[PDB]
Amino acid sequence: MRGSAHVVILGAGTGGMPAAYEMKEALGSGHEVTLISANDYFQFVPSNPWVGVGWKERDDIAFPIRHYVERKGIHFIAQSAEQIDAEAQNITLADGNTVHYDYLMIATGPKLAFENVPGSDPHEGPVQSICTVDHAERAFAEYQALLREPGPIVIGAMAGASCFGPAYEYAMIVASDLKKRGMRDKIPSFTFITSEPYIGALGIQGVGDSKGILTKGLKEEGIEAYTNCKVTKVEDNKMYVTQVDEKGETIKEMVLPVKFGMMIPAFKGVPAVAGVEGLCNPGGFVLVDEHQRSKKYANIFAAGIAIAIPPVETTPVPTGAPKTGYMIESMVSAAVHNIKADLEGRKGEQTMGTWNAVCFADMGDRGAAFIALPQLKPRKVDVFAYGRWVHLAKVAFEKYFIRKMKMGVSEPFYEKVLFKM
Amino acid sequence: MRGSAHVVILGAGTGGMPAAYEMKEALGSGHEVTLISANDYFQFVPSNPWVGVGWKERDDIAFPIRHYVERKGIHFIAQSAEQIDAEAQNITLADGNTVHYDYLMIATGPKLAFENVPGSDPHEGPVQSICTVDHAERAFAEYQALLREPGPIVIGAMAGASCFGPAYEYAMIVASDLKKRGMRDKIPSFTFITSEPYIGALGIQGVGDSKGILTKGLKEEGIEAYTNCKVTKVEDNKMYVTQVDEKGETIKEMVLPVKFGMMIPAFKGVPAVAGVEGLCNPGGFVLVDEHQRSKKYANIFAAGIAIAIPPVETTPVPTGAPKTGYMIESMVSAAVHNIKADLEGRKGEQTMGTWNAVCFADMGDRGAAFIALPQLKPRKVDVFAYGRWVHLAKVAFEKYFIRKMKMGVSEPFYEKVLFKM
Ligand SMILES: Cc1cc2nc3c(=O)[nH]c(=O)nc-3n(C[C@H](O)[C@H](O)[C@H](O)COP(=O)(O)OP(=O)(O)OC[C@H]3O[C@@H](n4cnc5c(N)ncnc54)[C@H](O)[C@@H]3O)c2cc1C
Ligand SMILES: Cc1cc2nc3c(=O)[nH]c(=O)nc-3n(C[C@H](O)[C@H](O)[C@H](O)COP(=O)(O)OP(=O)(O)OC[C@H]3O[C@@H](n4cnc5c(N)ncnc54)[C@H](O)[C@@H]3O)c2cc1C
Ligand SMILES: CCCCCCCCCCCCO[C@@H]1O[C@H](CO)[C@@H](O[C@H]2O[C@H](CO)[C@@H](O)[C@H](O)[C@H]2O)[C@H](O)[C@H]1O
Ligand SMILES: CCCCCCCCCCCCO[C@@H]1O[C@H](CO)[C@@H](O[C@H]2O[C@H](CO)[C@@H](O)[C@H](O)[C@H]2O)[C@H](O)[C@H]1O
Ligand SMILES: CCCCCCCCCCC1=C(C)C(=O)C(OC)=C(OC)C1=O
Ligand SMILES: CCCCCCCCCCC1=C(C)C(=O)C(OC)=C(OC)C1=O
Ligand SMILES: [S]
Ligand SMILES: [S]
Ligand SMILES: [S]
Ligand SMILES: [S]
Ligand SMILES: [S]
Ligand SMILES: [S]
Repeated sequence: MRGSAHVVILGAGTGGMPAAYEMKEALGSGHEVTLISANDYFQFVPSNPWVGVGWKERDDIAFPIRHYVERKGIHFIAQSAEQIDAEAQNITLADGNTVHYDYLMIATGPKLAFENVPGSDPHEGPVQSICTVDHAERAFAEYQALLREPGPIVIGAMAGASCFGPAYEYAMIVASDLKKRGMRDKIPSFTFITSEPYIGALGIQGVGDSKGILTKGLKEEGIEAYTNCKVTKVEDNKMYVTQVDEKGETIKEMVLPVKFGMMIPAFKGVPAVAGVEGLCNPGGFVLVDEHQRSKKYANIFAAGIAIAIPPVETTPVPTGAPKTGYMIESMVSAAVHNIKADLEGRKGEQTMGTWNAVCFADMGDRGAAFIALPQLKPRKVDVFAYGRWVHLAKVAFEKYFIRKMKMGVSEPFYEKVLFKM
Repeated sequence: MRGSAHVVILGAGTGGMPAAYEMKEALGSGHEVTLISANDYFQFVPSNPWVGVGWKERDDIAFPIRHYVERKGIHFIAQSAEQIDAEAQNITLADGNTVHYDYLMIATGPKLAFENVPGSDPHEGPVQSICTVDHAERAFAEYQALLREPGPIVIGAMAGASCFGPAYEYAMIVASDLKKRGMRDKIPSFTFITSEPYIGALGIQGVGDSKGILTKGLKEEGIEAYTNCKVTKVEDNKMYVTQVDEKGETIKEMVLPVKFGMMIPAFKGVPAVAGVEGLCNPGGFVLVDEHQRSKKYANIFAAGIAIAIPPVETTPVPTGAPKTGYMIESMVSAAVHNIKADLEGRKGEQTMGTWNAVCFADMGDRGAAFIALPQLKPRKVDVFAYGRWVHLAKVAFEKYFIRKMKMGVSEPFYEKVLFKM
């Protein structure tokens, strides 16, 4: 309302949860902050692959949101938005109720575009997903069924995927778990299928020796790897794969039987957001400026996977660059800062800063991680790390982030670089 | 004088030059700041190996100090201190003149302890040094003499050395330059001799895959490598080497003819500092507390290679951990802050922060670099990088640091991490 702006955060994920806390902290008691999300629980998504192989469980990585945000004076509505009317500034929820906003911050993350590959939906066939805890649990269930009746395994990443690390991680921990159960020899074939132009390209033209290290990794586990692939369909428990060369010319088609599979899907924007006229690009990602403000609606901001970021390269099979946590948090920070500025008469000048990608993968005893920035080469930082210390770092960070999500954020969040001072 | 403390910085190196600027900035016009150093010029020491192979020249990496510090109101005396009387607080210069201080900040760096290995002094035989520009020029001169009359090459690091990166860098660029001149095949043998327990230990138990990468590097250049070595003497143009196993038992002695050689020497504290009663450990390194304050004299502080840092491991042949630039600068910052606090009645609480090592080596087209912290494993960061981007980074940093040394520092110096914002 006038004099007392009502700010709505859509989506309680890696960007949205911090956003709700940071917004309430920035605005204070004279403004209503409302968090709206499709689930009543937060989940730490980097841990989903471990759930998918049975090394973690839901209770380890997920917790109900309501109590934690509400003790901070944030209103919480555990309902999916089905429609957004940007003219009236009304959000229609799944139950038919509608919520008005003065400012809207979209943090709705990815729509998992299984429809791109007919039959690839986890409820449609043997190719599963570890992108969410619901899917990871379903993946583990199918993994156990594999254990009862061993057959070919196929793991990898679809055309248009942008999040490749988890495919490599999952393949490695599946290989590892299989050996631990004394079952690895019962698997007739173990194949890795990716849209990357080469192993370890990772949607970012590689980082450090990611190519050499990931290639060696898969070879060590006896995993046969194919790049420049797209899957045209999953059908009759078979994966239909088309492989091209650099020039896009088909060099072979394959038909792979799949007893147990997991392919990272391509991401699009969620339908309620994509469905806002003039808001998004054709992929359904919010078109924003450097201040995280929508190009069309001055009072709509966005952060996280939901925003559109232009590609800097094009690969034989379409792939995308990932949007990762440190950069997501810089977007959230900018958006919060600039909404507050707006509320006080100014155009906020804060930006996301420099593009970067950071990822951590834990194989059990040892981890792998990378930092790349900026997006185009030659970079200012381009580093790949491996070792026990990396595993310890992931474990520590998960523990930290989950606690922060329960306790609340102020907060120039990454003061977790104080490990220097 | 009372009410107007006189602060003296001893040594105009990587720590001392920033220190003089930062001290004057912190204290202002009501206090005299005096910089005293053995040379009238600053040199960028990471570039010395390139001077040693003729890829850089003195004028590229060195410049006269006087004009630059004096325009900042800093007094400059281009004279070695020969004696320090900590009771009277008088420094006796080489010319007999004496300078009084109220606070003294020691930044005198290393004494190159050639005397540990009889015959190893650069003016005594064929084993040269690239630790200073004077030595690097002399090394290049001897390199050209090698070119006229090819013979065995021996490069590496003495027992007690703590700065290993430059030995690897120098060996690599020497190998590289030799091929460029079409002369590499004229060299009968090319040997790398180190006190490290293994190749790429680097006085810090390795970092990232430093062992694998450096081993492969030397092998590619046809350089034969020997670890766990100490040199007992250089004589008759031969290097006498003793090699032990893990337990310190001699497994062989070698006698290597040397036409052209370069061995990183062990570091001690400079004689004027070591000679202060109760100031230093037996190595001649200043015993300081966490605030960079001398344990004995409340008004003596120290930073850089000059301070004593306890070892965390012991290797078959004694080696030390390096003291590198980012940590040196944190020491300088702490010392400046705490001297100012003292001047204003308080005990400053600022510390060096977390131990870390950072190094950059440039091989011409591509660089190598590492970050390790803290000192003991498992670390929080333990990363090794290689590539063209690393070469570009070194070139950029050298250019930046030299400019800053001419323009002056305020300054939370490493805001050069703003490449993020
Ligand atoms: C398996 C996997 C591993 C990853 N590992 C890393 C890593 O090691 N490091 C790193 O920095 N990044 C990692 N990421 C990438 C990234 O950081 C995450 O995907 C992160 O969760 C994205 O944050 P987000 O806020 O944009 O989207 P999300 O975290 O997916 O949150 C989006 C949210 O909004 C909701 N929502 C969607 N539609 C609606 C609607 N119509 N109405 C209401 N709510 C809605 C969701 O239910 C959800 O809570 C990983 C991603 C995956 C899939
Ligand atoms: C070949 C080489 C390569 C290196 N590369 C790197 C790198 O890539 N990254 C990194 O972080 N570090 C690097 N270092 C390590 C380190 O950072 C440097 O050695 C650095 O110069 C040390 O700073 P300092 O102020 O302690 O000593 P120095 O820079 O040696 O300065 C000491 C100074 O005080 C003086 N002095 C000595 N005695 C007296 C006296 N009695 N009276 C007056 N003045 C005196 C000197 O003449 C000199 O100016 C390298 C070192 C070497 C030798
Ligand atoms: C987070 C994003 C990244 C993608 C997800 C994960 C990818 C899968 C990881 C495969 C790694 C397997 O292969 C592993 O790699 C490294 C090579 O650097 C080797 O390790 C080597 O370098 C490391 C340091 O980095 C040293 O500590 C080690 O002593 C050395 O042998 C391991 O001996 C090998 O077992
Ligand atoms: C600064 C402190 C370090 C010590 C000083 C310098 C040590 C000497 C460097 C020797 C390196 C030589 O060997 C070189 O190493 C790397 C291995 O990671 C290889 O490079 C490999 O990883 C890099 C990324 O890190 C990739 O970009 C590259 O495509 C891949 O092949 C090079 O193909 C090889 O030529
Ligand atoms: C120098 C520029 C890069 C700074 C990044 C520092 C690394 C800190 C942890 C990285 C991380 C982030 C940010 C993160 O958001 C995240 O969750 C999605 C992780 O997974 C466990 C991470 O490992
Ligand atoms: C995360 C903790 C480590 C931070 C270090 C950031 C790297 C910036 C440059 C490093 C560097 C420093 C500090 C430095 O002082 C120095 O000169 C001795 C270099 O040689 C060229 C360097 O490459
Ligand atoms: S990734
Ligand atoms: S590439
Ligand atoms: S990631
Ligand atoms: S080093
Ligand atoms: S070690
Ligand atoms: S270094």
